[PDB]
Amino acid sequence: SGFRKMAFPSGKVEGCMVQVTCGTTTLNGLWLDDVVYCPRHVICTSEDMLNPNYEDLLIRKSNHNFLVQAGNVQLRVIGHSMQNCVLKLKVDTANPKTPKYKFVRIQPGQTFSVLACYNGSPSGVYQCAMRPNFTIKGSFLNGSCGSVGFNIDYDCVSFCYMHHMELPTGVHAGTDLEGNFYGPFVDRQTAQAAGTDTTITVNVLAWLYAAVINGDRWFLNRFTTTLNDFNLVAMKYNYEPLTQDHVDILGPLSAQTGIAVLDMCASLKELLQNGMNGRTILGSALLEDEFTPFDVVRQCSGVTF
Amino acid sequence: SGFRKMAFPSGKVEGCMVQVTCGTTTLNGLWLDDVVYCPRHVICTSEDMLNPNYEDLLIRKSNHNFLVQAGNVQLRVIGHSMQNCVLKLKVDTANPKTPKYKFVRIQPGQTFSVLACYNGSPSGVYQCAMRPNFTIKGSFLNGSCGSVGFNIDYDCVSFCYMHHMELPTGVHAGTDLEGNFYGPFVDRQTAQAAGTDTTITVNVLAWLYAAVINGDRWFLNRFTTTLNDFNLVAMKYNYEPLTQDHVDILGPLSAQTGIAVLDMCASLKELLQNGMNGRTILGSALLEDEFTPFDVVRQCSGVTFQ
Ligand SMILES: NC(=O)N1CC[C@@H](C(=O)Nc2cncc3ccccc23)c2cc(Cl)ccc21
Ligand SMILES: NC(=O)N1CC[C@@H](C(=O)Nc2cncc3ccccc23)c2cc(Cl)ccc21
Repeated sequence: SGFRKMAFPSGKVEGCMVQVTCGTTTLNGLWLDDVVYCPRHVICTSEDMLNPNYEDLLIRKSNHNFLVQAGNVQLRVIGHSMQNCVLKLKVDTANPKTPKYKFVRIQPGQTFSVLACYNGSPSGVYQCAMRPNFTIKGSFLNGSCGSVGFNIDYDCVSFCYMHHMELPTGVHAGTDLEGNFYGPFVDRQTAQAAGTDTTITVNVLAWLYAAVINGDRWFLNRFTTTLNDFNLVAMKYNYEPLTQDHVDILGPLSAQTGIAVLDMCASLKELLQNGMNGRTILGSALLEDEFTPFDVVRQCSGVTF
Repeated sequence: SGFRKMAFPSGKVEGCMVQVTCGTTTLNGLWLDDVVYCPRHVICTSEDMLNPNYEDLLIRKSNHNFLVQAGNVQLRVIGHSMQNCVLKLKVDTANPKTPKYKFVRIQPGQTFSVLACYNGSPSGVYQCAMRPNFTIKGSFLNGSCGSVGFNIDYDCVSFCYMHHMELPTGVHAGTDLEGNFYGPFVDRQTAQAAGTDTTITVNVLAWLYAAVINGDRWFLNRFTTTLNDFNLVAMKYNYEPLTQDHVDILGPLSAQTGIAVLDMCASLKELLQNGMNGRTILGSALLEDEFTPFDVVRQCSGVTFQ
């Protein structure tokens, strides 16, 4: 019993975190094999950030301008190249702690663990979701750039996020490990804002199933709904549209609890229209949307890594 | 910016998790140096659990009755002893991944990270608090026994909890790494129940200071309170009494925000009376009590968003 916002064990990623320094700027890097990946903005001064020409800033740098520190050991940079918004520093030593890994680009609504780092040293791990507006509500301070997001599938770490910046509302923006931003953001100090966010409907439904599995059923009702009538309600409450794919993905949870997906949608419709009436679900007075259907199945079955 | 329920990076603890098997029972063990620590109930059957005589069950065991598996490697047990509710299995190999560590017994209100494990394999990491009723609201399934709680301040792992059992309300009970249970619990299947739980007042105050540091002040008011009047109101909402130690502990956060501890207490009193009126504090519609003053200072900026 119990249901917690659970992150993947971070050990496989901790063994990849390094400190990258270029001039006065210090941030985090991910050392996999003989390459250190980090935000390309490590080569910018505060003035350069206003309007950077990264290829031009980079051409003025040599390998020795990049100081890479792995624990108390200095790695020597033997090459450098840029791929989108990530700088790839070729080093002379392959990381002996390199896990089995892949670079994957995730979709909004998908969750991942973040290993927050400062000066190449891991400070904490937390779970978050890629919001529909492509931001993450992370917890990051100055120096956290280069911290990464990941999932683990069996023994393979799938790196999906690298931290680049904080937006004016305190939410965060970053890229996949190929340097492509999630969202309409750029790595420059200019007017940028998170668009209006929405609630990840399939995740709220998954968490309602988790609540039922954990013995919380007060919100269940005798009613069902059509997918179109539910979607009319979702649009009204700034909830993401629910698709037939979402319904299919919730099939296993629907079988385990005996509550049809559209039957759980009728419960959600009622919660949106009336509130919780002083009650809580899994210790929360808000409808939680940062657990996917897979996260719920994994936590309610004890999958190991 | 942002405020998350943040766990310590679990790598240092992952390298210590092993699987311990005694007969038909399999659970997790913590391998530090040449010793594997695990719940003594690994030597019990379901039948034994009503009134087990651990000394009598243990005397019937030899070293080779304990199967310890570290990854795909079997460790050889060369000794065993019981210390309170923990079994200590001496093995022939010192764990090469043993971090710098200490065993610390925590007080209610303290937080820690839990690395939930099954069959000696880590499954997930989450942040927990020792409830005032000495239980933890964990996420644990059968096979999770032996999973540990810890803090990692200054590269040293302070192990503070080892999971032993789930109570009828779905909450969890365990011991420190010396095998002393937290709370009035025993490693017996008996009519045991968590006492009435309360809210960790000093932690709610800490999290209100975190909200002020991060830029939110909507809940502040022009009032103050005496410590005694605060406790008289707070106890009516099942909040733990706030002591002078808690007021002293909140000193640094009070200095950083410029809000006196008793002025933050007045805000808390008003929040208990009014609720949030559709508003949230750090993304929550409930008053959060699983962040200590130390956790807030660790996570939050040293510069308040004025
Ligand atoms: N506005 C500006 O010039 N900057 C700031 C530095 C960095 C930036 O957002 N880092 C930060 C990341 N996460 C948390 C922080 C919490 C406080 C401060 C910075 C934080 C950044 C990066 C890019 Cl790609 C663009 C702009 C900027
Ligand atoms: N009542 C009883 O016979 N048992 C059950 C087994 C074990 C026990 O609590 N394990 C479990 C631990 N954590 C989560 C679980 C979630 C579902 C099931 C078990 C779980 C246990 C241990 C002690 Cl010290 C005393 C009694 C018992």
